[PDB]
Amino acid sequence: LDHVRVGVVITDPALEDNPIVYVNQGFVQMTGYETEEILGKNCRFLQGKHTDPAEVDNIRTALQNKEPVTVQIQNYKKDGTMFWNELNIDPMEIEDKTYFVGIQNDITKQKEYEKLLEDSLTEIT
Amino acid sequence: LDHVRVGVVITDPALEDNPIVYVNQGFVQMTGYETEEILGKNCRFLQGKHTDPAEVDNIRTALQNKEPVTVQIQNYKKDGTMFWNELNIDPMEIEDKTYFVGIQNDITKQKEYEKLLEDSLTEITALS
Ligand SMILES: *[C@@]12=NC3=[C]C([C])=C([C])[C]=C3N([C][C]([O])[C]([O])[C]([O])[C]OP([O])([O])=O)C1=NC(=O)[N]C2=O
Ligand SMILES: *[C@@]12=NC3=[C]C([C])=C([C])[C]=C3N([C][C]([O])[C]([O])[C]([O])[C]OP([O])([O])=O)C1=NC(=O)[N]C2=O
Repeated sequence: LDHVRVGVVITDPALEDNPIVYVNQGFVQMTGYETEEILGKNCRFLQGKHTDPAEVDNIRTALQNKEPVTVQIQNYKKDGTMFWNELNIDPMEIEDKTYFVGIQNDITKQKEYEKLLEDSLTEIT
Repeated sequence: LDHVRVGVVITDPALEDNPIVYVNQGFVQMTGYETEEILGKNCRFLQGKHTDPAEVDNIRTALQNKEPVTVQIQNYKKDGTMFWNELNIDPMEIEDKTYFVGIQNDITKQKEYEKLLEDSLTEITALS
C-alpha cells in the first residue's frame, strides 16, 4: 500500500487516434483508472481544466515529427485529483513499425514522499 | 536516494533466445552499454557473480508461464559496478503479436538506506 511507481504506456499510431495498447500497473495506480479503462484510449483523456494547451500543442508537434519530448503537464486522476505529470515520450520501432513509448512520473507525489522522509529524518536530530 | 531515469526494454519471445528489440536511453544510461551493444542480446547479459539464482528462477518461470513478475535482482554495468535492479516484466500484445516489456528501476541507493535503517532499528531494540 502506497508507493511511487513510474507509469509506462505504449501507443499504436497505426490505429485510429493512436490508442494506448500497453500500460503498466504503475500507471493504473498513478491515475486511478483500471487497466481496461486505459487500454484503447488516447492518453489525452487524463487532461483537464488546467492543462496548458501550449504544451499539448508541443506534444502533438513532437509526435508528428517523431521527436523525443519531455514535458510537465497537469493531469487528472479518475477521482478528479490534479497531479503534475512529467511525461517523456520516445518514438520507436518494433516490427520495423513505429510505436510511442511514454514514461510518466507523478512529480506531485514524488515531492510529497521525499518531504515525509525529509521531515522524519529532521525529527531524529 | 536514487534519482535516475527508468529503463525500458522490449523483447520478442518468438525469436531465438528472446532477444531485446528495443531499449530506451534510460537503460543505456543505467547499464553503461550503448543501444548497439544491447539490441539482439538476451537481458541476462547484465547478470554476474551476485545475481541470485532464486530471482533468475522467478523471472524464468513467469516468462515461461506468460505471467507478470517483479523481482529485485543484482545486475552489473559495463564498467563492472553492481546495481540493484527492481525489474517488472509484463507480457503485451502489439498488432496481434506477443512481446515482453521490462521496466528497470535502479534502487541501489534505496537498498543501502534501507539496510542502515534496518540495522539501526535492530540496534535500538537491543538497547533500552
Ligand atoms: C499521456 N502520455 C502519452 C504517452 C504517449 C506514448 C503518447 C504517444 C501520448 C501521450 N499523451 C499525449 C496525448 O496522447 C496527445 O498526443 C496530446 O494531447 C496531443 O495530441 P492532441 O490530439 O490531444 O492534440 C499523454 N497526454 C497526457 O495528458 N498525459 C500522459 O500521460
Ligand atoms: C533484464 N530485463 C528483462 C526484460 C525483459 C522484457 C525480459 C523478457 C527479460 C529480462 N531479463 C531476464 C532475462 O532475460 C532472462 O529471462 C532471465 O535470466 C531468466 O532466464 P534464464 O535463461 O537466464 O535462466 C532481465 N534480466 C536481468 O538480469 N536484468 C534485466 O534488466
